[PDB]
This record gives sequence, structure tokens and C-alpha cells, in this order.
Amino acid sequence: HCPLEDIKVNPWKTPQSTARVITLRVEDPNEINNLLSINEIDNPNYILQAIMLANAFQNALVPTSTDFGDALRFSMPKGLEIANTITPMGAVVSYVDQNVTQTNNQVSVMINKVLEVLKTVLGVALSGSVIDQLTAAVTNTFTNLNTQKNEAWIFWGKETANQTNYTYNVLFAIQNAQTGGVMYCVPVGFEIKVSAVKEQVLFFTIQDSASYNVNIQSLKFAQPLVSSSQYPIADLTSAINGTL
Amino acid sequence: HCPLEDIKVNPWKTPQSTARVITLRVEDPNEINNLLSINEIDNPNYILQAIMLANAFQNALVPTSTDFGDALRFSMPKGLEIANTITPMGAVVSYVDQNVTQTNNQVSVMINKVLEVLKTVLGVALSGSVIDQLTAAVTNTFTNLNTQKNEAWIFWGKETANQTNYTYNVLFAIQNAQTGGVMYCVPVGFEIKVSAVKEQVLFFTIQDSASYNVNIQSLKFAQPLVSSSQYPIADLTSAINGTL
Ligand code: NA
Ligand code: NA
Repeated sequence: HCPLEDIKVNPWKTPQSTARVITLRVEDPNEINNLLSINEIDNPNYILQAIMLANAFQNALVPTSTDFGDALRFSMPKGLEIANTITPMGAVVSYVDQNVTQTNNQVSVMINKVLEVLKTVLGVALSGSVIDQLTAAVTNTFTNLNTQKNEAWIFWGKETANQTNYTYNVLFAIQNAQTGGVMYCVPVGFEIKVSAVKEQVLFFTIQDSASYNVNIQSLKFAQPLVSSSQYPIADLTSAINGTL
Repeated sequence: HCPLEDIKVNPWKTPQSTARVITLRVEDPNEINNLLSINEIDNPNYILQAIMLANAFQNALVPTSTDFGDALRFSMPKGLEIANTITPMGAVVSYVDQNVTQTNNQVSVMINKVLEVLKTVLGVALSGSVIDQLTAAVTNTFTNLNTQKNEAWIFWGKETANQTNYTYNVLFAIQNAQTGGVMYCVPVGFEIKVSAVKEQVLFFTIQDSASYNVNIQSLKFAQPLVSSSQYPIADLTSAINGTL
């Protein structure tokens, strides 16, 4: 109806993504998996491979100390042991076991601190390709905990009047242009102490302020790609159930 | 080390879930899908079927009015039309096109209002089986928008100094004990007007206060179950790409 204007082009305006997001909550799996599986793939033929890596690193979870509470967390040491046993064989590119602390700071700051560690593990190129999911994943470690509180990847430890202990287990599988002929797998075990009662922590936002003492344990594992396009879907159903 | 106490059993304490959660972000799909696919399945043999339902209802998206802005939203009317064409054939159990409004109320209240509508569409039994994902999904419609802002399911409309228009498209596929021999599919098209500038809306939390004028369009579609355990994984890769 109106006159067709000449194109004004802002080179900073971010284009809308074309990426398809599919979340699966598999009720009552045959074998229990206590890792939140976050997958950034460009070829769905590597999904099976991604799931099988999550199945393997399930064995790298270990109980916390009694003084922390009754919780499971991904262990970097045990991760390395497990890594060796994984077939097809692959390489541990990097690993980390580091404490992160803050005092009377906003939750946003803590998220940034943790992000800084995971970005160091992933690397610039790798970080960039998964920046949205990575940020969201770390955000959902410290906030949005109410709807997550009873899920299989979060465990509540000791619960004093001044402090809440909890663990959080997330796994990233990455396969795209930045990965080439290998898929990257980055399990993360969070051991979190926060200066607030559970009731408050459950409804913590990025605006809230708190003191944190957090241990992060992670490693980056590169496994050569294996397409599964020729296998039946029964095999993927088996991988998800942990029976493959 | 310590004496084994007799069992104290609180019948209200919620048990930890065994459900496995897997999120897939498929970079650069062959065909674009603008629906956030949230799947609650107990048998992974119905995943393909779940994805194919999301592929179908992609065709039910329509542009908003020019006065709203340049956005896509799931249309209940067009949904009904599309529903007919879906094979294998199935039934539209229920549908809704309703406005929800609030004035100077917390975002939490709005979430509850929207939840009330979607719970009416799903029903008691159905709601209960997907209560965690449903709550999270609606929460993520009004909050946690920063990391979502450029994703394929959210569209930003007109952006005044007093108001922000945006649409949000989410789809629920449900198959469990409460569904029996059919899988349920519930697409939702949100057309949201909120009394805040985009910069504020992007970092809105449940604690924040705002006035909302929201149109919700949804329907419940029951499709008889079709296992895909015998088909190759190539077919699932094709369904995800929208080429199947
Ligand atoms: Na970001
Ligand atoms: Na809940």
C-alpha cells in the first residue's frame, strides 16, 4: 500500500535464529540418568552418539561428602577414568576442578563467573556456537529452580537456617561447523553452597543478592563422529533407556 | 557408623523424579519450524510421531495484524483446518481462543491465569502428568526472555515507550499412562501486549509487576499411537528437518 523504501541495513542487528528446539522428558526410563542433556547438533544423525556419551558419563557421578549432604555430582577425576573406557576411543582435551566464590553480589555476577570457567573449557570458537544454551544452562543452575527442584539432575544437601547445599549436573554435546569430524562432550558437576534458605533459593532470580561458595568439575571430551542414519530407531530408544 | 533408626515416613514429601530430560537444538534445519517442541513421553518409540505433529501444526501459524507488528502466531481457526488434513486421521478434542488481562499485578499472577486456561484445555489427569513442564513453559513465556529473544518461536512486534508486543509459539506432545492408545498434541499461540519497554521485558522476573493484555489460541488434538521402532533413524532425521 505504501512506497517501497530503499534498504537501511544495521549490521549489528542480530538475525532471528532458524534453529529448531525440541525438549524430551522421558518418563520412567529403564535406567536412571542424572545428567541434564543439552545438545547442540546440526546433523540429527549424531543424536544417538550424543545420548550414548551422556549414558557413559552417568558412571562418573559420585556422592558428595557426608558434611555436604546426600547428593550426586559429576566428578572430574572419575570422569577421566571413565573417559578411557569409552568406545569408540577418544581424547580428553581439557578438564577443570575449580572453586568460585562471591560475597553479597547479585546472582547475575555468579552466573558470569561460572560462565567464564565453562567458556575457558569450551574455547572461543566452541563457546560462540552454543552461547545461548550455555548462558541459559548456567542461569538455570542458580535460578528457575522451583520447577526443577524434584528433577533427576539436581540434589539437595544440608539445609541450615543460613545456608543451602545443592548439586547440579548438566552435560553439553556439541556437533557443528566448529567441531568438524568430532563431537565434543562437556559434563559439568556443580557443588553449590549459597547463603540463603531453600525456600528463598527456590525463587532466586538474577536480581537477587547472595554469597556463593561453588566447586565446578568438568572436562572436554572429543569423540570422532559416528553417523547412525542406517540403524533402526529401536537403537535410539535403547540408548535413551540406557539399555543399548 | 551410627545406629540404624526406625523409618519415619512423611507421606507428603515429594520423591525425586527418575525422568530423563534431553534438549536438542538443531542448527540450520532444512525446513524452519517456529514452534518450541516440548515432549512428555514414556516410550521413545513415539518421538518421531511427536515431531511429525509439530511439523504439521507449523502450517497453522499465521501473521498478526499490521497494527500488532511483524510476528507469527499459532492460529486456532487455521489449526482446525490443518487438523483435518493430518494423517493418520485424528480428532480435535478441544480448542480455545481467549483473552487474558491483568493490571499492575505481579508476573506470577499472569502465569497462573494462563496456566488456568491451558489446564482447562489439557484436563485434570493430563495436566497432572505434565505439570512441571507446563508451569516452566508458561513461566518461560513471560520471563527468561533474554536468552530466548532471538529464537525461532518468539517474534517481536511493535515496540513503543509504554508497551511491547510479542508472540510466543509452544507445542506440547503428551504420551503416557494418562493418554493410553493416543498421543495428545496441544499447540499454543500467544499474542502478548505488556506495559513495559523491551529492555525491561527481556529481564522480567516473576517478582516484577506489569499490566498484560494477552490472547491465547490453542487446541487439543488426539492422534492414535504409531510406533516407529522398526523404521531407520534416517526417517527421524528427516522428520526433524521437516523433509519426511
Ligand atoms: Na546471550
Ligand atoms: Na510445579
